[PDB]
Amino acid sequence: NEPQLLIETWGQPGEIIDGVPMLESGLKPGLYIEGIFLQAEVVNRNKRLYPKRILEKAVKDYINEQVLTKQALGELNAPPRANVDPMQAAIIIEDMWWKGNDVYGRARVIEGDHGPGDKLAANIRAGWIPGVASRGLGSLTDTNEGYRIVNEGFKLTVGVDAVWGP
Amino acid sequence: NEPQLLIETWGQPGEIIDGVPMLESGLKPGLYIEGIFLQAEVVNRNKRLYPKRILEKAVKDYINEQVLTKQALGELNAPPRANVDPMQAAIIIEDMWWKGNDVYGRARVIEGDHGPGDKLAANIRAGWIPGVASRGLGSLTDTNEGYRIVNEGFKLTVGVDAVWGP
Amino acid sequence: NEPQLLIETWGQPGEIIDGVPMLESGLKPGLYIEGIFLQAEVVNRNKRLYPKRILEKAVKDYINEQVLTKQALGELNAPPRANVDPMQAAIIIEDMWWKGNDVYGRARVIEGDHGPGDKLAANIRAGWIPGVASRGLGSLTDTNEGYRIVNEGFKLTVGVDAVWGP
Amino acid sequence: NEPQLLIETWGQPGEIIDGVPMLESGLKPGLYIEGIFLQAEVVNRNKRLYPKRILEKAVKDYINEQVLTKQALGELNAPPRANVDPMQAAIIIEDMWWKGNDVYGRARVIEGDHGPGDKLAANIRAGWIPGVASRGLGSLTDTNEGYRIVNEGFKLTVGVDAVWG
Amino acid sequence: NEPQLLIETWGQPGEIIDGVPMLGLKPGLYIEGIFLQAEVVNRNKRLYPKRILEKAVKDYINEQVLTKQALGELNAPPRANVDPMQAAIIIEDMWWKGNDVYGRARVIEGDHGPGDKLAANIRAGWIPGVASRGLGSLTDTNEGYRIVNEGFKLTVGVDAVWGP
Repeated sequence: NEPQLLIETWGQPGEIIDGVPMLESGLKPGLYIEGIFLQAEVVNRNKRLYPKRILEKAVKDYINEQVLTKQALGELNAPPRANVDPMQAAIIIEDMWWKGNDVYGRARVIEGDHGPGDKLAANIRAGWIPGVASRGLGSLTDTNEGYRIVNEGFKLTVGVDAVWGP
Repeated sequence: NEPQLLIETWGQPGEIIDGVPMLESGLKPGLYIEGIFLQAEVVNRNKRLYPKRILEKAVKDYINEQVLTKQALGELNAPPRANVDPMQAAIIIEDMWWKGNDVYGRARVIEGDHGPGDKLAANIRAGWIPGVASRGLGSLTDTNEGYRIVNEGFKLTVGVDAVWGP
Repeated sequence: NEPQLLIETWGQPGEIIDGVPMLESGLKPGLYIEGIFLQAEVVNRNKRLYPKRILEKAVKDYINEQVLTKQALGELNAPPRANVDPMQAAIIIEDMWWKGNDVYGRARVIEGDHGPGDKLAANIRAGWIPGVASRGLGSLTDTNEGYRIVNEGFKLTVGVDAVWGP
Repeated sequence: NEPQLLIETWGQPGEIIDGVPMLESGLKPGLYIEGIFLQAEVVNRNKRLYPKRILEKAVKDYINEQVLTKQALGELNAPPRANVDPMQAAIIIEDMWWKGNDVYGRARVIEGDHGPGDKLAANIRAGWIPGVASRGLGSLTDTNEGYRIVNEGFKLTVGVDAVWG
Repeated sequence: NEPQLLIETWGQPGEIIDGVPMLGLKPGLYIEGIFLQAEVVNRNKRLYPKRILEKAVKDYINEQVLTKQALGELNAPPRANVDPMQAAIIIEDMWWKGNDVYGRARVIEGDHGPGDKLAANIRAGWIPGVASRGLGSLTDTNEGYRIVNEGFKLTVGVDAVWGP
């Protein structure tokens, strides 16, 4: 079929790290979410499978276009749009890497904004463990086996939104 | 009948505890609401009765799926939705337990969010005693005795929202 | 006629008291609005008169049902709704008493909420003297003398909203 | 015509005064906007003229009804309504006076509200010089000279909203 | 065409400067770099001729920058003028370097609003893009881009935007 917005939930990343004083070459503490942000070659909660070669290409382009350019914002709740709204940004992805079929990453929670970043930080400090969701643009092929395969050309547009796990 | 959103009010929990420094392994104080969050085997304010077997099963699943996974958020006002919106979260349930036919629990008010958590905390520190409401999915059978009984399969989706009692 | 929402404006209470350290059973300061909150036996700005016996019963019920139970919240602006929305609460009434044909009261401004309470407090500390409005449910009888009389059964649902005085 | 909402823009007041510790009758600092709030007998940006007698009456009634009673709030942006919404208040007028054909005033910026007052104060401290607008109720007469004259009975309902000029 | 709203994105300005105490002393968070470009086909497939942009920038400096009115927002809205309740930056200066218009914008802090949102995003590491708003018309060239016609008016020099 034709290209559509593809929103996926990927579970709760296994590490939340608060208050580590990081060097800014001058120390800045931060609240970080770190762990699995996306997964290849598995049927996910939306009954979709991302082939490894396709997600490798999408992640590489997203790293080059957004992460390394310091634009890889994400929101609290995954809205039905492909772009992040910086007024609604709650996190920024600092790094992503592969470990087998899993995409790991590290995201910093935006604090001091009197908005979604502070809301996310306060939820986390009250004990919330967030889920993460990704947003992208692509198309699906049905398999007649109860799931869909993402077609070549998938584009990752937001690596992580923080979401309440279903 | 068919499955519907079931929102119930359960009154005002009997304890509000502010500022006790709790062990975080450091110390973090917190504002807590503790008391009756749900009741079985009584006709409630909505003329509904929750059989004990059905609510035991729903509470057990909610503890495993949301409380123990650190996902059991609640809001300020009970909205006509089955899901909690984390941008609107005001509390998180830390524990639930049975005492006879009553479900007790302990909920932490989310502070520092410049949102519903801080609104709830400020209302409470001004003297407000909140009521609590639960949200779930189920169906009802009529009894011809002025109340309805919740059918088997009831699912608890939000244990506590803070609400203004009528 | 049939029961309707009745909103009345009652003018500006004569006392604003900031920062008195009150005993807690240490000390908590507060910002208070104190003075006339309702009036019986006068044609008010809406050309309505509240008979003393009807307002006496409505005030007694409101004190027992809302003030003493710590539920007597009010908002900033009087909305076209019978009950207070706790997300929009700006004050809580701590006490009400009679003086002649006037209902006096003391209301605490909710502070620390980053919401309507802080907004009200900041307006006041910049010099605003708020007006107050009440909300209730009742019906009216016309008199052919240019005003209407509140009928038996009037129910007071919100004793005070802070409002901009006309 | 018939009575309508009249919103006017009057430019940028010439003085912004930050932090002067005033005797609270303790000390309270404040952020103030001071200068021309309305003008009589000039064709303004809306091609309207306010006669001096009509504006004198409206200003006196507004001083007596709102300023002296501590109700003379204004907002950030001028909304299409006659009355101020106190949830959206950004300033309060403390004093108004005449100087020739100009109405001067002093307005305090509301601070600590986590709302439009703090927004206005933050804009001002970043360097913004606000414009001001007035709101009132009245009617207009056409003159066939390219402007309209405000008719007798004009009522001033909001002395100052802070606006982008 | 007839006069329409023209919104352009111009990329990420190259310098973000936090905390320099400027003359009492007030620190500030500043965005500095390229705010507009002449004589290039931009991301919207539009080219601004230099003389037309020179006239628009001069008028904007005289009408808004020097009068302390040159506010901008976070996100570029479909409106010609800035809403001060949504202001996130103020332009303090603009200057030319070749075909590029440079500027200095101060981030509005303490507002518990878009200004604090922008500053907090930046302190978390965001490098914003910038967009300009103005009023003008376009001529098609049949070569895959449009040229801005004479009379273009610059109404908002900089909004902070998420770069595509």
